[PDB]
Parts: sequence; structure tokens; C-alpha cells
Amino acid sequence: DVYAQEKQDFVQHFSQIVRVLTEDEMGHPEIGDAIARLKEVLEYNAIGGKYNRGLTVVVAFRELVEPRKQDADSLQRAWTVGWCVELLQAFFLVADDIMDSSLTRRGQICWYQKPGVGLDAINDANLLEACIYRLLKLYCREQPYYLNLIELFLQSSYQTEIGQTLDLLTAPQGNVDLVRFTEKRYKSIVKYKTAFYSFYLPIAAAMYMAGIDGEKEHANAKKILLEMGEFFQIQDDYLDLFGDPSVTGKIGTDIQDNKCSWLVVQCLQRATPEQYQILKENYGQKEAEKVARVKALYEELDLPAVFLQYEEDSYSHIMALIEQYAAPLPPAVFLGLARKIYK
Amino acid sequence: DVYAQEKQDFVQHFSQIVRVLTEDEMGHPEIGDAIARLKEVLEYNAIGGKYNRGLTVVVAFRELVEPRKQDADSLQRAWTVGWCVELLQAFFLVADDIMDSSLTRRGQICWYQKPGVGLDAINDANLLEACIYRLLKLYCREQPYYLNLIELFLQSSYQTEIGQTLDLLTAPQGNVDLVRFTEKRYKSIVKYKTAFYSFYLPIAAAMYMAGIDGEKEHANAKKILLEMGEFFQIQDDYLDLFGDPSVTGKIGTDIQDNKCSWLVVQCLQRATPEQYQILKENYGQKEAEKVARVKALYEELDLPAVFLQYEEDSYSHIMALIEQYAAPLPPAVFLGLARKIYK
Ligand SMILES: O=C(O)c1ccc2cc(-c3ccc[nH]3)cc(-c3cccc4ccccc34)c2n1
Ligand SMILES: O=C(O)c1ccc2cc(-c3ccc[nH]3)cc(-c3cccc4ccccc34)c2n1
Repeated sequence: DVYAQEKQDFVQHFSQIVRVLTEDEMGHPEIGDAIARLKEVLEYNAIGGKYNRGLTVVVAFRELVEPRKQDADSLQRAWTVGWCVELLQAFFLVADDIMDSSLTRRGQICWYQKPGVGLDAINDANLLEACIYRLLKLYCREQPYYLNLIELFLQSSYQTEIGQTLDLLTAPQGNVDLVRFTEKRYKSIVKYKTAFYSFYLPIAAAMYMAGIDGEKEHANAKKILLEMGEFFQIQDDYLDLFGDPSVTGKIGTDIQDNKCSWLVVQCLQRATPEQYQILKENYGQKEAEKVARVKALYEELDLPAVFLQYEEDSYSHIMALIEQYAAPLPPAVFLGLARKIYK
Repeated sequence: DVYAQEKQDFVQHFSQIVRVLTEDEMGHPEIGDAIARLKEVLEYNAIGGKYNRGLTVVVAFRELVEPRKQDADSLQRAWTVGWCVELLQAFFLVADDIMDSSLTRRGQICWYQKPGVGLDAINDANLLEACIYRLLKLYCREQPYYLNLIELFLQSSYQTEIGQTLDLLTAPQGNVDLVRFTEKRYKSIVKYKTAFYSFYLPIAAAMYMAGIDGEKEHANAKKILLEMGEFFQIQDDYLDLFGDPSVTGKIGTDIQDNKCSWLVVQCLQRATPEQYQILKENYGQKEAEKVARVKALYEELDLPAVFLQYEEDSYSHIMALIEQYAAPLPPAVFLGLARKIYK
């Protein structure tokens, strides 16, 4: 697989990323200790995930550029831009983990929860963000798409931040209000907080690196990619409860943490005034008894069948979007990604 | 005064900054609530200071550009870039206030300490940072210095963050270690954390807006400006204790908060092993008795006279630096700023 194979070369390039990012320690030994801290931040937070967003950059680059044009340097730049996508995510996760008081991320203790880190992780998340632009300068400065990539990473940060704000306003900590847990609000939180950086950003970066800088081609790619992003998060919210941690590697937390999951949202539009009272009394409590009662109300309202029909209808629609908005890009850029997302 | 007069037009332009930054609410009413939160973040955190760094941009622009070239648009851009410097500072302050557990900033409650804000201020500080690049795009996109300004703001953020890391490593919360409170470390924390964004960034932005984009001219301006920055923070650490809150508007906190102040640093290089023990026992305690004992040990080691001689020697050196590195820039760009800084 285009992904599975390239995932080794991708992860092997992290060693160079770290070396280059900690290189100013030579000329400026004054800041050596801060550079040593940066290295630990990169090593803890950029490593441990699946690297799929970063990998999407490398995979789309190979499918958008003529093999003849894909020289050693072009490839080193594609892996660097892939790692910039991974550093953007690492900065948002370090910060979000602090904001929602998380304990673990991918079964490892959150960086901020580590002894001696604490709220210093706020500066660490900022440093992870600064690393993107340092890498873009170091490798893509002389490239004609340099400014396009800077603006894309900056716009993606802003859209994710707007999304994060929307999420925090929708679900205040120590506040029970299912009235604001609407579908229209859910689609908006998903579009800004996840879809842009996870789906639009990787392909968009590959597109500019290929010289595809047209506004219409980017709007066309955006139409497909955000729709894929909307499906993905809906699948993430579903598998969190109605899935299995064997295949996924994540156990149900959405209920205990009062999250604006797609499940609680569809329960809202389809409920008798009595069924709405049951949800209000249970959702948000860390007692295993109350968590068990929520899962039951979803099952009765036939939400697994509501998701199953949503997935069938979603896949069909995304195939229709690819036919309509892929050209002139090779459909395989969108298809390779859709295959990995859908089941 | 070039500052005092222009400070009214500068502050009057904040209304337009907010209007333009909250304008995407029209086409995207989905995110309206997040835009409403952004507006409150801007209004609380960008207003209330003295605006001198932002003002430096406007003042240097007028002294670097021919009056004939200073049209309505050029001026609107200079005020916008000035406000970008103020938003960069607002983002660092919101975040630093969270990290060191501050209660107030300029006598007003810290944003994060406000009811309902808490750790959400982490996303708020990020949004303040995103606003810089949104403003640069909205007003300077078509300008030839566009990329120069983006890279300058990005490099200034990174240098401040590196400085902040250096500070946090030097003074760990709940940790007494005066061994790492050296002069060489102090000058490094001041250079990266304060000097670059406070002194280099405003003039540098004015310089690029004037078409002065040469590497040597920027290195020349940097040599003067960082030296001014080093003096400024040393004066800030001195006036915090040996100053008066009537003129300054700040009362002594450095002692109670175990900060790496220039006073404690000069006390280290000039102390008998017995005088070092006294400092260790007192510095860092919130008891008014222990705070009073520190001030006494400084006075005996003739630190106000050590600062007085430092200020005399510093002003002389900065006049020598201006003679040597101002040309071809009009010396009045550096002099107007030096006058405001020195006494
Ligand atoms: O952090 C990661 O890299 C990560 C972690 C868990 C994942 C789970 C699925 C998945 C769940 C059910 C069917 N498929 C898909 C992807 C994914 C794969 C390929 C490309 C991607 C691009 C953007 C976002 C995700 C992906 C995945 N990526
Ligand atoms: O937040 C602010 O704008 C602010 C607050 C307190 C201040 C105190 C002094 C001051 C203390 C003793 C003699 N002078 C100088 C400036 C200052 C004035 C003009 C330009 C500047 C450029 C960068 C940094 C500071 C300034 C000042 N600026």
C-alpha cells in the first residue's frame, strides 16, 4: 500500500527534522538548554500516532507530480511538509489536552500531565507551532509555492482555533446544556476544528507543491475533502461507543466527558420529551451505572442503523463529489484517501 | 511629541481592526458565536496598556518614508502593522499570565482568572496570534514587503518562545536554585524573551514597509535595538524594587515570585559565602518580613549605585552604537526611542 510502504521512509525522516530544528544550538550556545527542551517536546509529542495526515502529503505529492520531476530534493521537501502537518496537529493536541483536562492521549500520559511540565506545555505547544515555519523556511524558502504553504498553514491554524472556540462555547466544563447540541452546530465544529487541517490541508499542501495553485482547483478539492472530514468525525464519535478497542485502540470516554458527539446530537432531533429527560439526568457522570444507561437510550432509538444508513449514503455522495470535482486532478488522490477512511 | 499626538489616531484605529477582524461573521454565520468570543478577547487583552511598541511602528514609518509617499492607504497599513505588534504582545501576555499563575496585569484581573474563562484562554491567546496574519493578509497582501512582514512576525514569535523556555528552565516554580541565575543566562533570557519583539520588531516592520529590506541595514538596526532592549529590562527589574509606583504604576513582586531579576543576578557575582546564604533563606517567600530582608542585602552591596553607573555607561554606549550603525537610516528613528527609554 502507497501508505504502508512509505510510512517507514516518512518516520525515518523525523531524525533529520529534529537534527535541523535543533541545529541553531551551534551558533547560539546561549539558548542550548531551550533547544534541548524543544528536542524533548518534538520527541514526545510528534511521535506515537499513525502519521496518516503527514503521509497524505507524501502520497498525494507522488500522484500529482510527474515521476520524472520527483528528484531527491523534491522528495525531502514533501516529507518535510508532511512533518509540518504532524507538528500542526501536535501543537493543537498538546494545547487541547491542557484545556479539557485530559489524562492520556493514545494510552500515553499527556505531556502537560508529566512531572515538571504542567502549564509550561502552553509554551511547548507554541514552540511546536513555530517549528512548522522554521521547516518551511529551511527547505521551501527558494520554492515558488513558499508563500502559498505559509498562508495555508496559517489559515488552517486559524480555522482549527475558531473550531476549538466553537466547541468550548457549545460544551462548557461543569455545564449541562443539550439545547446547544444541534446538528448545524455539530457540522460547524467538525468543519473548522477537524476537517480543514485533517483532510483539506494535506492535499492542498501537495497541490501547491505540484504547482496546482488555482483558486477553483482548491475550492473543488475543498468541496470533496471537507465532506470526507464530516464523515470521518461522525465515524470517530460512533466507533468511540458502538465500536471495539481491539481494532480502534480507544475506549469510550464521550459520555463521561459531556462531549458534543454525533450520537447525542441525533438522539436530540429524534426524542419524546420524556426521552430527553433521561439523557439530561445521565450524560456527563463518571459513574459506570449512568454511562451504561446512555448507551441503552441510543440503541432503542435505532442509532446504529441511523449511522449505517448515514455511512451508505455518505460513501455514495463522496463518489458523486469525486466524479464532479476531481478533474483535472487524478481521481486516485481522493480515492486512496476515501478507501482508508470508509471502513 | 511624535508619540503623544499620534497615540489618539493609533487607538482610534482599533475600532476598524475589530470591525474587519469580526467581518467573516456575515458570510459564515455558522461561526458567529466564536467571532463574538474573539471580539471580547481583542477588547479585553489588546486594550489597556501604553501602546508604545505599536506606536513605534507608526512613528518610525513617518521618519523612514518621504512625506510625499505617506498617502491615506500607507498610513492605514502602518497603524494596522502597529496593531499587529500589540496583538503579538497580547498573545504572549495572556499565555505567560496562565503559565506563571498571575492574578493581575496592569491592575486589571488576568483574562484567564475571569469567571468562565480559565484554561480556555490558551485557545484565546492562539486566536490573538492568528489575528496578526489575518490583518497582514487583509491590508498588506498586495504589498512587496508582505512576505517580509509575515516572516518577521513568525521569527519574533519563535525568538520570544525560545526566551520564555529559557526563563521557565532558569526559574522552575516551587524550586530554589540561584546557581543558574547568572549574568550570561540573564542577558540571553532578556535578548530572546523581550528585546526582539519589543525593540527590534517595531523598527524592523517600519523598515520593510519603507522598502529597507537589506540584510546589513537590518543587522545594523538589530545591533542598536537589542542593546536598548537589554537596558530597558534591566531598568524594569530596578524600578520594580528601587522605584516608585506613583510614576511607574507597578508595585514590587519580583521577590515574592522568585524571578530572575537583574538585581538578584548582580548580588550573586558580588557576595561573600555568608551573604549568599541570607538570600537563599529569604528570596521567594510571600511573608512581608522575608521580602523586606532581600531589599536590605541589595542596598548594602551598593546595587542602586551599580545600576546608576550601568545607566550612565549604557546611554553613552547606545549613542556610540547609533553613530556607528544608524547610517543610512535617520538617527532620529533610534534617538526618539532612546529618549523615551532612558529616564
Ligand atoms: O492519527 C492518525 O494518523 C490516524 C488515526 C486513526 C485513523 C483511523 C482511520 C479509520 C477509522 C475507520 C476507518 N479508518 C483512518 C485514519 C486515516 C487514514 C489515512 C488517512 C487519514 C487522513 C486524515 C485523517 C485520518 C486518516 C486514521 N489516522
Ligand atoms: O506597554 C507599553 O507601551 C509601555 C509600558 C511602560 C513603559 C515604560 C517606559 C519607561 C520606563 C522608564 C523610562 N521609560 C518606556 C516605555 C516605552 C516608550 C516608548 C517606546 C517603547 C518601545 C518598546 C518598549 C517600551 C517603550 C513603556 N512602554
